[PDB]
Amino acid sequence: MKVVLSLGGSVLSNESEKIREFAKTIESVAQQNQVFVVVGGGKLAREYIKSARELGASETFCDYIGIAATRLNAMLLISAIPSAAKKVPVDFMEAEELSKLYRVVVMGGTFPGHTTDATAALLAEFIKADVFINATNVDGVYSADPKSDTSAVKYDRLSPQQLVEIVSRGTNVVIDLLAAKIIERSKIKTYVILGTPENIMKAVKGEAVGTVIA
Amino acid sequence: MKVVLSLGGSVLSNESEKIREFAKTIESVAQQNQVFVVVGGGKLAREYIKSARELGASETFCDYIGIAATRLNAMLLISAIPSAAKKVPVDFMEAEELSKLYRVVVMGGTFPGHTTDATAALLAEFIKADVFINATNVDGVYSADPKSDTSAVKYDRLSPQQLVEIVSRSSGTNVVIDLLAAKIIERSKIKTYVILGTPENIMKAVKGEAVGTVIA
Amino acid sequence: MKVVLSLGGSVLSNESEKIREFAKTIESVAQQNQVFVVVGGGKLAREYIKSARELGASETFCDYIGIAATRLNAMLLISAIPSAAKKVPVDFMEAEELSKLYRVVVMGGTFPGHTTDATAALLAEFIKADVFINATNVDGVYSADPKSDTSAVKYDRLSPQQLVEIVSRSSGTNVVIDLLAAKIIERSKIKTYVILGTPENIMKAVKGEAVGTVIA
Amino acid sequence: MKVVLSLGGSVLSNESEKIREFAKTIESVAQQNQVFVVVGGGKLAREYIKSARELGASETFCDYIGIAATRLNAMLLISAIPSAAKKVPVDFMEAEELSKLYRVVVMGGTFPGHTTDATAALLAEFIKADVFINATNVDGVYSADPKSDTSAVKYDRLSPQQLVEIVSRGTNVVIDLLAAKIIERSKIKTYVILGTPENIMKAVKGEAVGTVIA
Repeated sequence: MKVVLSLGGSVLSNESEKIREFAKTIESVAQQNQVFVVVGGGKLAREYIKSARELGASETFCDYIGIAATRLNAMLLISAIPSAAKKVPVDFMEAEELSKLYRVVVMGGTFPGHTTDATAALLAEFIKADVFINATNVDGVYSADPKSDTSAVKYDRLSPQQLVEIVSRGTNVVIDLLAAKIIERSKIKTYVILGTPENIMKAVKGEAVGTVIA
Repeated sequence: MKVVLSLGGSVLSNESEKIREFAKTIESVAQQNQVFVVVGGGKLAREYIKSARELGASETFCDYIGIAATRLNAMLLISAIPSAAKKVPVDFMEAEELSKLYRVVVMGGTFPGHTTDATAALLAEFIKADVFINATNVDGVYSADPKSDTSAVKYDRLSPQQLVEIVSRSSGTNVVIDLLAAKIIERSKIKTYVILGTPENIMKAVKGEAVGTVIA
Repeated sequence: MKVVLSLGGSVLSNESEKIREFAKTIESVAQQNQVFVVVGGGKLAREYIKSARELGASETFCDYIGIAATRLNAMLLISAIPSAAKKVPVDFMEAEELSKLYRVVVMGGTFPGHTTDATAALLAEFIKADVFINATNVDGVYSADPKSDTSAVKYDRLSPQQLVEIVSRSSGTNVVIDLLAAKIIERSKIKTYVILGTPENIMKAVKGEAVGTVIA
Repeated sequence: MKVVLSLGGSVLSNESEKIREFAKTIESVAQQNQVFVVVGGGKLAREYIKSARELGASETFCDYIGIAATRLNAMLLISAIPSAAKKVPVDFMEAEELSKLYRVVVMGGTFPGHTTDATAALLAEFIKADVFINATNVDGVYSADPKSDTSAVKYDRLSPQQLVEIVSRGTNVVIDLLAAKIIERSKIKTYVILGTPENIMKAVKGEAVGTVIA
């Protein structure tokens, strides 16, 4: 009922119809429940940090650029969902404050550090979330020897401790180590899924999608 | 084992890391098998045709610019995969010729007409492909109309004839696959996939699993 | 000596080297003088507003996204110039406050309304600027209508009142400078330039020379 | 009367109205005379080579990508000019062949090597051009201590030999050394100018713009 959804980089980079698709799902879940959405920087952030590093930015300043970019993507998503707070919170208190007036709150990053997965895990904990749904571009958590290679299946369920070990332990991560550690501390039922309207809906409805962690 | 992969527009528009991610998958599949890749115009083509129309191009000339663009994207992808033919074929005979010396061939468009899905369907048929993997930005083929709800969903498998019917009635999330592509798939009787184009799904589709919409 | 520079949309959309080229010029001007820079939304804003409108945003909310975008471009530019305030000011008081600690201040938009030219004209007036340099993608202010021939040309100098008249009649290559910008320039009586935004021209305009259209 | 025009990188990167502006001028010059146009890679080439290097391309392959990109920009320009050969020549013979049927020929690069200025200088020589107009983003050739800095004026005229010395001897070049050497050999009246419809027209009409070299 208290959902933290995490939309990573790649997972909806500025395509009008796909964004409409995601928002519609989020709106649906919001009719029944209380949704927090953390968007990531996507192409936008990657691009700009790249360019900003190229121009000789401090890592801290890069960090700011990144957050900015997340906030922008977040704005874009908010356009699409009418029940969302039109304000992009800049911290969790703000995010929770807004949760008292709105069924959907949508934020980018906060602290200039580790990102999105970790950020949303922190948020889930902070607000005592019912379910942390981490919508990524892969289907779940995958074996030692992961990736898009041949020696690979996902784990349909996992313990926190298992997940920690698995990421303790290119290209994209996914789930961050600190995110996992945070999930272990928080004892919050997590999903790691292929981020599509259907799967998100399924995860909300407490079913077998991707990798359940509890 | 003979794979035709289709990477459409949107599906990797010039992001260094994402391209590295796609190449690495294609290279993996190429270690075991024989891969053809057909890239589309993406932002680049859309952008350039848009501008070219704005300046008063003939549709035929827009067509050329489009192919141009596809070929450029294709070159970009080839940088990333070391086992690819450094030539971008300009026709299927070339594409097949190159397939005899390389495990990966990557091409843009050919005939100035219907595109990418159809082009790659044609290529599959031409070379008698084992599997046509159509990596799009949606998850599979979708239901009646369609529009976003729970009772609207993808079809986990389909017959060619079914798929034809599905994209024979519209004129609309089913903006992918093309009608002529589907017709071509029906004629060719080649096992097709319609999937969300990610390295994982592509790998899964190669390994003959449940992804998106399987068509056979 | 107090320079307001205006970099509009198009004028440096995220190309690493071109940005390095602009920064280096701004840093040069900053060695001797006091520089304010107002960047615009470019592709980024156009793109995002386009998408945001498509999704059914209020115009006010589009406005915010636009400002957002400008601010992001501005951040990008700041990476490039080491003598700039690492904060992007969100209003002119901030912008002037920061001008007391830094030789270069770089800002996006402020009020959700008319943009960049007007914004920078306002800023010039606010801080009593010595020179407002409006670096656009055209060469100066242009003649009757206008349309491309030899007898249609730029005006090498102008009075404020003249400029007002020139952009008081249209409703169209004179899509730059804004009407309110011109009105503001007239009120402020601040020496303005309207130029093709290149490092050379900017440097020339700073050094008080014949570039584009001088307005005084 | 036989004009080689050189449009570099930056000088018209895909803006519909500015491209219309350039084409209109080129069309005008073509009413009276015989125009060759060499376009460069601009953002497009820079971007793609960047990405292609990033992905581990050979320098030769980069070279091809670059030419491709030039050819594309060239296509775009041709749309805008009706009296142009709809074919983008891939070599000078082709380029001259087409000159026999068309008043405007527009090409990208040819040999995978030094570029645009040099390419167009070569072309001018090859076809015995009347005037090589090199439309750049700076106003002319500038002093020892050039660039957008304070110790700088342009040279309103120059000898070939002078120009060679000057570039013998960031950021953008401009005029290439080999281009200058080629201009010296060819003894072809050259212009180095700020690439705008007006200046191009002026240069064609044999007037004082930028840096004349003869």
